[PDB]
Amino acid sequence: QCRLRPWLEEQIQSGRYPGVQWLDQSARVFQIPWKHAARHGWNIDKDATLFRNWAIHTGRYKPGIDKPDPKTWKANFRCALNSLTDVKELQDAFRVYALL
DNA sequence: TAGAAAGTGAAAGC
DNA sequence: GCTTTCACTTTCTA
Repeated sequence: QCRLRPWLEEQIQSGRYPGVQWLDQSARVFQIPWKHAARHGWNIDKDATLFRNWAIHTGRYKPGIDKPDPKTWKANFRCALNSLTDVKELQDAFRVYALL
């Protein structure tokens, strides 16, 4: 309910993170936007929200008290996601995963 | 074109 | 149940 997989599965379905969405509802496949922060269009508030929320959710980021750290948010999220043994990255700017 | 700023997996950490 | 660190590897933009 508050672990990465149920939390992510929930974030996906919310449809509030633009770009985060299902590609197959029944094999449990979804994509996460993965824009490079060094890119021209990139901006903290539209490309790092999902990563940021994961930090808020796990207490790693407290808004107002901490200085933003999207690099860390991105890397923390990617290592927590990769640590899950019941999620797979389909190595086919996005990343595509399957909930097993 | 280039180095700085991102980004990365994997082992070590709590 | 993931987070941090580490020793490198990438993506940029101009």
